[PDB]
Amino acid sequence: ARSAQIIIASTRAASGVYTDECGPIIAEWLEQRGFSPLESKVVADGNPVGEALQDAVEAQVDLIITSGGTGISPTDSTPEQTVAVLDFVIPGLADAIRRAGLPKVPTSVLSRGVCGVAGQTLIVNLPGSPGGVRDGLDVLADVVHHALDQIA
Amino acid sequence: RSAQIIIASTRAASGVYTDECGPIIAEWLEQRGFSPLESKVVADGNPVGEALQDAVEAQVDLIITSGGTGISPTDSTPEQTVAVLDFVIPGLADAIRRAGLPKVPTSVLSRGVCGVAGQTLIVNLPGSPGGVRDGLDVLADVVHHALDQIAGQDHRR
Amino acid sequence: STARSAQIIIASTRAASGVYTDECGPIIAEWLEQRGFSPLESKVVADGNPVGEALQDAVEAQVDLIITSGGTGISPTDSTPEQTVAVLDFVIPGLADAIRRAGLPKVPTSVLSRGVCGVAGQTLIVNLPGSPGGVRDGLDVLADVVHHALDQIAG
Repeated sequence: ARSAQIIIASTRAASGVYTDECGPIIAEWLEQRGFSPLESKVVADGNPVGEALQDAVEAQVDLIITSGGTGISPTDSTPEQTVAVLDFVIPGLADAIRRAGLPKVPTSVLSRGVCGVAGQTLIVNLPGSPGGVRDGLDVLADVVHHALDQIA
Repeated sequence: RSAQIIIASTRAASGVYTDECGPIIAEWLEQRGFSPLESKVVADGNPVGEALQDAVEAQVDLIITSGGTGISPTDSTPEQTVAVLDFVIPGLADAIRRAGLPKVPTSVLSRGVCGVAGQTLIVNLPGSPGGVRDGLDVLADVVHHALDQIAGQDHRR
Repeated sequence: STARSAQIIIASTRAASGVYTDECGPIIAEWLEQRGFSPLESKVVADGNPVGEALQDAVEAQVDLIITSGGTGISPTDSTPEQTVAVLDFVIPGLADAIRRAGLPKVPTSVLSRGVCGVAGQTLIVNLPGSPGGVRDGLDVLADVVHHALDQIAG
């Protein structure tokens, strides 16, 4: 069975007890699709995101899904942290995830999330909202199995 | 909010023709809570980058360029813009290109970027009046939100 | 008054052994003939450095258009995008995007293709997928823009 790691990228979330829906939404999607083992990290924006990515990549996790920190305000550094770890980017997948938020949420176009491969790990940046997360998972659902196989 | 319009066209800056895009952009800005500075019409290449740097250093909130985003030897607006940017916003440039479809297939050849430099938002638009209108229509729904975010005002989840 | 030349590069290591059934080359050749490209040349190279070698050669020769097929995925052997970006002066992201979108919605995995398009020297370079279907999808995207793109490159 394939392994997965969820990384909630949010200083706000990491500053207290996590009680938000996005982690569970993603974990439930993964769990119900038979990913195992399966774990969840909530980390602050900036270097802790890159640190968590590096940890999971060195551990050869099959799939990493991050949520949050993809926008254009000063604390949004998930794309930076992610690109720094990637071997290559998969632009069509990030574009598809953005497009899934249109026309309902015009500011979907401001998300700078990337997807890509690092080592033998697929990494997918999702947005921080439950709606954006669900939209992104629905995009991923039709390609994730094929993507993991092709990486292998 | 402040805005700077930059027309990138050696032929307009000469000027062998009168630019139509600048006034379109200016009216659009004025409808929407922007106070435009005097537009600049500059020749392609380094003058574009120099006008971008001047505006960023003067902390203009929004810069909109028009022209020089194609793939001819003198289309260097994307190169000049990227050189000034801190980061790009790919989804916005994409949406601006898609807005030209399916009516103008060569819209897909535009290499315009959008991004942030300092606390300034920079948007590359095409050099045609039609392309500018299509792009402004895209920008309309997101531009104030974007500027608020770049100013450091936000609500992280 | 001068016609545009086109080079077809099929990126497939297998086609060096008796894979022998490259269906895509002929499809692209026919499509190029139909759009006035001449002369035409086609070749198959293995994944990796030979692709870049083939790209570099045709760019130095001022070939007008290069279409590649294959090696644009996310497998460990898919290196066509890396090889291409190494030769490019700049990318044309809208074109690669349109080619990917042409595979939707019937082929969801189209979004995994990392092919690029761009200009090197005076040469337009277009990465297409390795499947006959993806090639046909990509060629349909090029059909109403490729000569316009070469017009612009030349001025």
